[PDB]
Amino acid sequence: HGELQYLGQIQHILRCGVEKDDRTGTGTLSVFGMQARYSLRDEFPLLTTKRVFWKGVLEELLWFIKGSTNAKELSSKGVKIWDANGSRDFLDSLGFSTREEGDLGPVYGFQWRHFGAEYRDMESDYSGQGVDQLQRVIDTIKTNPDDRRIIMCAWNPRDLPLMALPPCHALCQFYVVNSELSCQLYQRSGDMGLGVPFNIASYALLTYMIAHITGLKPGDFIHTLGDAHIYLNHIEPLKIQLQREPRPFPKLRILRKVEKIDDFKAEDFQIEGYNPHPTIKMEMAV
Amino acid sequence: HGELQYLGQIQHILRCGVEKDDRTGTGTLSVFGMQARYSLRDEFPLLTTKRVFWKGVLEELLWFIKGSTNAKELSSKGVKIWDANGSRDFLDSLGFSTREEGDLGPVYGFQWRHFGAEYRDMESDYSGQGVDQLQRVIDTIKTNPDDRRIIMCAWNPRDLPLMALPPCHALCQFYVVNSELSCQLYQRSGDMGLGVPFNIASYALLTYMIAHITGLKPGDFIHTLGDAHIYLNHIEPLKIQLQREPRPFPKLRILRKVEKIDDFKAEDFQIEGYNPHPTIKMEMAV
Ligand SMILES: Nc1nc(=O)c2c(CCc3ccc(C(=O)N[C@@H](CCC(=O)O)C(=O)O)cc3)c[nH]c2[nH]1
Ligand SMILES: Nc1nc(=O)c2c(CCc3ccc(C(=O)N[C@@H](CCC(=O)O)C(=O)O)cc3)c[nH]c2[nH]1
Ligand SMILES: *c1cc(=O)[nH]c(=O)n1[C@H]1C[C@H](O)[C@@H](COP(=O)(O)O)O1
Ligand SMILES: *c1cc(=O)[nH]c(=O)n1[C@H]1C[C@H](O)[C@@H](COP(=O)(O)O)O1
Repeated sequence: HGELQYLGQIQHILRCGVEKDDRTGTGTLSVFGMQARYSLRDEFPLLTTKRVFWKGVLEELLWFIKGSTNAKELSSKGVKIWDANGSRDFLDSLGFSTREEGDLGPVYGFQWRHFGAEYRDMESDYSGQGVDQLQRVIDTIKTNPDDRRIIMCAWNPRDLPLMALPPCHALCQFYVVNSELSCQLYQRSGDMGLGVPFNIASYALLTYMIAHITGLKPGDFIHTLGDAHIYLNHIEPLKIQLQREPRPFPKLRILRKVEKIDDFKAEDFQIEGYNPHPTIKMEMAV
Repeated sequence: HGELQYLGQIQHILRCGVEKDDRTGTGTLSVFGMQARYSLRDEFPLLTTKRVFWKGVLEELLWFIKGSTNAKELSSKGVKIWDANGSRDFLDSLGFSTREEGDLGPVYGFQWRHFGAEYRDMESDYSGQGVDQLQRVIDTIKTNPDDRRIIMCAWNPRDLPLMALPPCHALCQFYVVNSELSCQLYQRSGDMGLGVPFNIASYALLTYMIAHITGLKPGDFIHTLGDAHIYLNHIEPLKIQLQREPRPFPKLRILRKVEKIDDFKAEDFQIEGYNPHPTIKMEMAV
């Protein structure tokens, strides 16, 4: 199976990791530099030893492509995952006391589509200005597949101080060989219990979406970690999930041919064959 | 030994890589996503199955920290490695026909120290403007070691079109645990025969330098590849080097305590125990 790599990384961070501190004040066992490789050929990496909130996964990605930064917008669809770092309290603690709730700042979406752009408020019109990496990437795959510079980068030094919470997935690169499209991710920081599972699915999905518009077959999703940690209050839970048998990865279908990455709607995607083991609750470290 | 990982990656790219094309028009066998880990504790990763131009290695890094972009300056010291992509011909072929030879453009050095900065000519004064990642990184290690955002990024989307040759080593991150400092590198593109060997040494050196000024012990250098290729005209050569026995990695010493990363001079470093196998000539793909 493929879900064994993930389990194993967890198995390792537990028997060889080291105690560390972090901004949350919570605990953490960590390890530096790790690499796993999931196959995207006729299967989707949606963990099974636990139930993943696929709804939030899909909504968030749609939310990113949009270029939005209002943690409220995603909340409107019923995905709370980002309301925490957009809250009034969390925002005031960083000296952003003059911002309106939900303004995450120049993060993900804004970087992907308007890199150059000069940020200022979560509801300004940034169309036409900035540099669109997401699109630049697509056109290259189409015209020049062999290029070794198909990179999309979220880490923008100039803007770091305005971000309510820096890009954990900081940079990804695509590579195409013999009709199939692959993608590698560099995740400087990984919450092995909450975000990672969500992250693996988000990039596998993005790959599928790209492959479809360019007419290629998805290949491999390579996941490279930096500080792969496990918050201390996650040890008991993960320890259970580690004793669960993995069932076959599901299959994801796109029921309607789309030719613009912006035409995608939540109804265009459907999953088949998801028989996950019951959910496992884990608290988020703020 | 540690040099076996490198050899092996070469061994792999040769019996499972795939034929590919590239801008140089030369050939290439490639593989996507690879990861090696070299230990920096009481040893320096200066390859032995071949003789590495340690002089150029050291000069180039000193050249980067400086923030220089004149391929001439480094040439003045006797390190030609960058005169090729700064040449009059190479520069005119990219439409930079109004630049003076040796102006690589907003590359490495300029990004490391003056990220924000608006480039314009290789001899303008960029002091005070831009954002200094190199220094930002150092102060963090000193004040807040647990930070999971100690990143230095060279990939700057806005400037790509001005660069005569984009950052192959695009991003690196530092992590500190129990008195030792480690560093991971993401190299989107790797010329397994020429640049990589040079690159592994350049980052191990930078780590040593940082560790010294912050008073820590060097730990691990993690090398993550993207398109790890082998130009076709390198196959015969590498095939020889692969049949050579590796001798112990040398040891590097800093003979004089320095407290500013800019105070470093070439005379502050000395290597001990380097018994490499004779040189191996390989032509550069322009
Ligand atoms: N410290 C920290 N870690 C992170 O991972 C993170 C993130 C990533 C987004 C995120 C947050 C919470 C859950 C989440 O809680 N997922 C639950 C399901 C919740 C539900 O049912 O709505 C899970 O167990 O997967 C899933 C994803 C933003 N800020 C963060 N800060
Ligand atoms: N295509 C391509 N590949 C690269 O690696 C590269 C670089 C990296 C710099 C570089 C170039 C050549 C040699 C080099 O020739 N090294 C020799 C020794 C040369 C000497 O003795 O002066 C070696 O065999 O190591 C060593 C390092 C810039 N532009 C490039 N373009
Ligand atoms: C950040 C966002 C994401 O998409 N995925 C993640 O796993 N995370 C995690 C990483 C880390 O646990 C925390 C951010 O902390 P820090 O800024 O790295 O200190 O969220
Ligand atoms: C680039 C610079 C460096 O320090 N190290 C490297 O190995 N290289 C190599 C990568 C690639 O072989 C070539 C650049 O080609 P491209 O821009 O990726 O097409 O130089």
